[PDB]
Amino acid sequence: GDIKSVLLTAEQIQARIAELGEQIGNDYREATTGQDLLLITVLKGAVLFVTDLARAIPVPTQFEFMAVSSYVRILKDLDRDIHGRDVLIVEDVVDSGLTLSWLSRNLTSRNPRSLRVCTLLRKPDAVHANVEIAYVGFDIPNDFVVGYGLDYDERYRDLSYIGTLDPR
Amino acid sequence: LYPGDIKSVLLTAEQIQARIAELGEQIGNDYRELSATTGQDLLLITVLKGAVLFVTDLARAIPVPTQFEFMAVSSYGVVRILKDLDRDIHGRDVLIVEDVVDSGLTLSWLSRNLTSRNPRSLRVCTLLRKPDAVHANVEIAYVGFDIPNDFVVGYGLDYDERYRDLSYIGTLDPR
Amino acid sequence: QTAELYPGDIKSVLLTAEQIQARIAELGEQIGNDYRETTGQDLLLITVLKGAVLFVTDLARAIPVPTQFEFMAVSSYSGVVRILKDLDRDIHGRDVLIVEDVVDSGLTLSWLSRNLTSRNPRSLRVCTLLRKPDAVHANVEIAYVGFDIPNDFVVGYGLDYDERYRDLSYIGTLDPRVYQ
Amino acid sequence: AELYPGDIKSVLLTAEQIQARIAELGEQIGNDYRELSATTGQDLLLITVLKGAVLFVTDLARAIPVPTQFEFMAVSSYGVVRILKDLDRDIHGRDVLIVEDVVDSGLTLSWLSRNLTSRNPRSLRVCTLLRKPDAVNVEIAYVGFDIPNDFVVGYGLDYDERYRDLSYIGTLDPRVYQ
Ligand SMILES: Nc1nc2c(ncn2C[C@@H](COCCP(=O)(O)O)OCCP(=O)(O)O)c(=O)[nH]1
Ligand SMILES: Nc1nc2c(ncn2C[C@@H](COCCP(=O)(O)O)OCCP(=O)(O)O)c(=O)[nH]1
Ligand SMILES: Nc1nc2c(ncn2C[C@H](COCCP(=O)(O)O)OCCP(=O)(O)O)c(=O)[nH]1
Ligand SMILES: Nc1nc2c(ncn2C[C@H](COCCP(=O)(O)O)OCCP(=O)(O)O)c(=O)[nH]1
Ligand SMILES: [Mg+2]
Ligand SMILES: [Mg+2]
Ligand SMILES: [Mg+2]
Ligand SMILES: [Mg+2]
Ligand SMILES: [Mg+2]
Repeated sequence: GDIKSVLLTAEQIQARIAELGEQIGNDYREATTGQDLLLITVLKGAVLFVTDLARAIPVPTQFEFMAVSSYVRILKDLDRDIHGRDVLIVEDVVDSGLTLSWLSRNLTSRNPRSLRVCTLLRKPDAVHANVEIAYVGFDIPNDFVVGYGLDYDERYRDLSYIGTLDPR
Repeated sequence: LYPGDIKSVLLTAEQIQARIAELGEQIGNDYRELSATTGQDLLLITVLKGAVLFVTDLARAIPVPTQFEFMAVSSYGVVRILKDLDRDIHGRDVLIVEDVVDSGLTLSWLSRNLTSRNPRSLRVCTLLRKPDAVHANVEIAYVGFDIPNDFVVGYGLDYDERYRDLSYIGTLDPR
Repeated sequence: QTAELYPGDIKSVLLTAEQIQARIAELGEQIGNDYRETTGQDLLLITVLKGAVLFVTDLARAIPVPTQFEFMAVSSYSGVVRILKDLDRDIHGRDVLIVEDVVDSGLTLSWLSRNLTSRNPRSLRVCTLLRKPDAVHANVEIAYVGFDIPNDFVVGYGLDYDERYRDLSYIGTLDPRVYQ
Repeated sequence: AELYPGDIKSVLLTAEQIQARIAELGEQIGNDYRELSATTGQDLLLITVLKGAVLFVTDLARAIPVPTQFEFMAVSSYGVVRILKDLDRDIHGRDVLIVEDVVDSGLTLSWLSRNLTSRNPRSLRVCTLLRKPDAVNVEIAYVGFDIPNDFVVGYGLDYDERYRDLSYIGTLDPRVYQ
């Protein structure tokens, strides 16, 4: 056991995503454009979240993945052009907002019809900064959490729940 | 969700989740005390992006520590790598996670590509297996379902990049 | 047989090998003088695969100041394109020169110039070997132009048709019967 | 003039030594693939890994008196190689010539040769500009120069991504490594 405590249980998470699904599914239930809602996720923290979210949204949703390295270095771009598409960014953790800031700028330059953000977790300097997120799963404290996509050196991702890693 | 598009339902969400829980248990037993011996978690390798739905559910269903590795590919058995693995799988216990194995051509390339990286072991787990896979030559240790030779959609599987978000798997009607 | 690589495929030679290497030598001197300057970091040459590869090699050797190589790979989804291979390094605060083979519509250069400026380099200029008359419709300014050529489709010295004729030392108009 | 004044301690291979060797290699390669180009109907394929052999492949291709096509690969290390950019087309049944710049331990070539042969090309040979003593695993058909195990720069070869634009190959002044 390397988990200090369980922050968000698997039952809580699945219950919240079901709520997010309908909230999203009714902001996007009209179709008019003839094109499905596009979910864009950066590998690979929100992979667990986007697979559950897409199944929880009661409207047709399509998948788009991105792989980005650091020196803002694109290691795998979008498969198709998102021009005139309704795009929903699916993140796992928004803390400083730097990651979201870069991604949103990059996607907006591709000229989408709309662009909104859906993160599973939001830390407490993301609330002080008053970032603009359309959909927030949970408001968590500023402690390093793992599980449900989140990781520490590529581990604990397979956890059905979200717990806090013990500061050794 | 897709009115009139799905002709007949092949596999309900309930049945899919039940089989994966069974697969997870079986895989967990075979790789029991592998993290205690080697000191490294079981490595799940998945090709984007049809089996992403399946690998997320499977990883949670396996009672041993597992990690994720993704590959983005394209076609010219002839496969172009758009995004390679992030790490070196040398000496790692590797499980290939596929969505559907039909001709086995996709699998025969991936098996060869990964075995050239010299992993400690390499096995395959596919959710769906079609009858033509019997003519393939890559051994599959874990099979979710044996289905007939019909085009199915849902749970990751698609047709013109649609129906992926479906919670179940079903056949398609002339669309 | 003959010494000709593609007999009967070239309608007319637009530019010869020596004429090409002579202009590049001139461009090198011109570029070298502009970037003779003060920051410690070398001039950065950025070209997309794989038409201006032949050109950037000779150009970098023709420029009398230190030059570094950067390569990008892209693939159309017209003016919109995906990145198959990004820069290996961050060009922030770097003096960057876009090395292109042919500028016609300008759609290629327009996206690249806009993309490279979002990385915020110290300076960003464009050098193309060839320029067609349709390039005047674009809005991205070009500092160095080796040759202004007609609208006709040309090959050689990197330029291709179905991945052929790239290895030619000269540039010529492809015979119409090849692409018809 | 000198692009890097006071950085090169000595010249190993002058620009004309290199270009002269390339002409010899081009003629030699051209005659080996003389008759097996008009039979298949497809040109000779040059495959090169970025970025060290870019200068060498552009000069070599123009030195080969038969039609030659280009293919570039971008890689990274984690013998063990990560592909950043793969080949543009399928090389099944093609006549492939691997164009390298330097073969030392032979690990890089060992991976590439294995990777390309899995794509089932008709023929697969190797041409490197430079070869080091510890390259005595995978057969090399064409070698430009046999050089000592010292660290050299120029003509594609770099140190911290510099000195690639040199027309010659030489050794570096010890103060550069500071
Ligand atoms: N696992 C985990 N990762 C965390 C956490 N906080 C930030 N990160 C890093 C970052 C996500 O890191 C995932 C990158 P991967 O490990 O390569 O998939 O989230 C910061 C959001 P910000 O840019 O708006 O500040 C955390 O609590 N748990
Ligand atoms: N949606 C769907 N896709 C199918 C099916 N059969 C093969 N594929 C193609 C493929 C799975 O679908 C991948 C679609 P992509 O991710 O958009 O490229 O599996 C081929 C296995 P093989 O190489 O052994 O023949 C099917 O029944 N439904
Ligand atoms: N070989 C050849 N190619 C030409 C020509 N005109 C435009 N191109 C397309 C030229 C290269 O098109 C093929 C891409 P690659 O094979 O990777 O060089 O880029 C178009 C520039 P823009 O988007 O500003 O119009 C031509 O005359 N000959
Ligand atoms: N500058 C320089 N680089 C050298 C030298 N030897 C190997 N290299 C690196 C050479 C190429 O390394 C990649 C660097 P780059 O080609 O600049 O992207 O590896 C081949 C060695 P092996 O065949 O044993 O795998 C050398 O003497 N000088
Ligand atoms: Mg993330
Ligand atoms: Mg598959
Ligand atoms: Mg170009
Ligand atoms: Mg090399
Ligand atoms: Mg190097």
